[PDB]
Amino acid sequence: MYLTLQEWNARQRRPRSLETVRRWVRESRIFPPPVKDGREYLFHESAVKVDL
DNA sequence: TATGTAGTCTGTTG
DNA sequence: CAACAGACTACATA
Repeated sequence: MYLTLQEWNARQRRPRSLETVRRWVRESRIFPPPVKDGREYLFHESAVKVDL
């Protein structure tokens, strides 16, 4: 089941700015990596920020 | 090194 | 065709 970037961020233990999260997606710090569906990313429920 | 704001620009949507 | 989500930025200050 998938979430928008904003909804995903809101449910994280430590929500950040939307810009920050978009940077994490571009740098591939999110596992599993989000799907870009048209103009928006779709995050799996379970996705997490990971260390590089 | 990491993040946040606030600006312009691009591709997708309805 | 206007509004939205994002790609990017300089700059500010953690």
